[PDB]
Parts: sequence; C-alpha cells; structure tokens
Amino acid sequence: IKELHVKTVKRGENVTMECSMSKVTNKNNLAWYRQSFGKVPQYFVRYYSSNSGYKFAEGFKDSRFSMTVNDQKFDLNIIGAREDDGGEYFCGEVEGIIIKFTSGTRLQFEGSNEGSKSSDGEGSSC
Amino acid sequence: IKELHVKTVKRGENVTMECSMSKVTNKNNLAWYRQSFGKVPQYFVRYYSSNSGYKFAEGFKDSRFSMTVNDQKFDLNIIGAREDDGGEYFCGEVEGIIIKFTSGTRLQFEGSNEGSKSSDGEGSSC
Repeated sequence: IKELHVKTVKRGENVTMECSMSKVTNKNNLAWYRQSFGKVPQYFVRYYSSNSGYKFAEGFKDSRFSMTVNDQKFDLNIIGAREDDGGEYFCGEVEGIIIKFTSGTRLQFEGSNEGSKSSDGEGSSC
Repeated sequence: IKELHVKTVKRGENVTMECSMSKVTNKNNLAWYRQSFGKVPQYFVRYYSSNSGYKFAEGFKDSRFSMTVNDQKFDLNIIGAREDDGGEYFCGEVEGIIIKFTSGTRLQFEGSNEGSKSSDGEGSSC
C-alpha cells in the first residue's frame, strides 16, 4: 500500500508531482484530484486527447498550474508556489466503479524561518 | 468546496462515519476510501445489492468494521477505535470518469499524548 511522496518547500519555488503512464490504462479516465488540508478531495485536472494533453476541472482558475504529459508522464507543475497550494495530491484512474490512485503527493510548504522582527521565537522544531 | 468532519476520538470509542444517501445519483457507484495519514487513499468498501447492502474491499478483513446501509444511510462504523484506525475517510461516487466525494471525516485520537510520565517538558500548547 504505497506511500505519498513528501515534498517540502517554500514561497516562489516550482514543483512537479510525477504520475506515470507506465502501467496506466484508459487515459481518459486518468486524473489528478487536489485535496487541500481538512477538505474533501476534488477532481482537479484530467487527461485530454490534445497537444498539451490535459484540461483543468471547470471550476478552475490558475495560470500557475500546468502539466507535462506525453507517453511516459502525467505530471502536474506549479510556478511559484504560494502556500494554499499546500495539500495532498493523488492521481488515479477511475476504472470499473472504483478509482485506484496509482500515486499522489503531499506538498507542505514553508517550514519557516523569515527575517527577524515580528513575532514569538523559540526556534524551532521542539 | 466541502470540509471534513473532524472527529477527535478516545481509544476504545465506537465511531460512526456519515455519508448521505441523500444526494447521490446512483448508488451502484458509491464507495468509501481510507487514506492512512501520508499514504495514498484506498477503495475500502462499496455499496452492494445485498441484505447488509455492502461488501468490503477484497484486500480487507477486520471484524471491527461495518456499515449501516439502508434507505437513508451509507454509514461507516468502527467498534473499539484504535490508533491505527486513524486517517481520513471519504465517500464518493464514480460518475463517468470522475469520482465525486460527497463528504468524509478526519478521524484522530484521543486526543493525546494520553498519559502522564509523558514528557521531555513544557506547558502548553500551542
């Protein structure tokens, strides 16, 4: 039962969550579904017989997101990396009346450590 | 976008988790998954034209687990919640090539450091 790839960084980066293709099946039932923290996972963007090769869910505005898709890949990408990006991401192919997430990813941002003037202290990592 | 039920719970508690029949489309396509923290989520138990009207994932045996499946309910029950029942559970139903998660619950425990001779030190917190 596979582990969610854990991947920390911070504001401005760019980050790539790699789902494979690769033992994948009916492309058209292939997805990502974004899960922000404490919410319920929604479908987010799907594969799409075209050049780029995807389409984001209708409910959805953000130039920052895209994917490299081709025969091997089905990766999301984000340019610069805000923080409410913070979430889990699973990529799954609905097949049957079941979806079998063949991967996804946790991306948690800052850590943190941000230029001394305002606030509490004590590091850390207690 | 629809939030998790946070359900903080005592080691030994019996827990039920709610999905509403009230608002599917087709109950032939509506199931639970369970993502153990920082794993990938997993088809877990689905709906079934049966007396009990459900049937567990083929990878799955645990007598604790059951469902209250009727006209109103698609209800996930746990006898003697223990620690590693923790995680996140969602209910959702496949619809074409998408699944749609109608709800789910972030079960957590205890809610503790349950104990006394815990502790390196502190108050708080947090």
